[PDB]
Amino acid sequence: LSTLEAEMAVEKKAVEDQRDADLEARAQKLEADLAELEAEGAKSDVRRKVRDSGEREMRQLRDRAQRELDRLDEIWNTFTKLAPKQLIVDEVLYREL
Repeated sequence: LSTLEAEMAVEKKAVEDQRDADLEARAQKLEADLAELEAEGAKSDVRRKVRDSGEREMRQLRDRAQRELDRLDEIWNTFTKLAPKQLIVDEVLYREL
């Protein structure tokens, strides 16, 4: 259980490090783009719709990262509490187990 939890935590961290690194890159991109939006006189609405579209693409990035964190926690929980007669219906979870 020790080495397994250790390897699981490191993996779950590698996923978090990625999410953070990726989300800062997309934000810096939006800053560089909103800079060009004010460089050339742009309608206040046009400037904000680019932010809305940018804010929404960020939520997608964090959500997709959250889904993998939950799937990983589902694997570890299922395995530690694992007991005979338990029923597994995922089959993609089962394959990973």
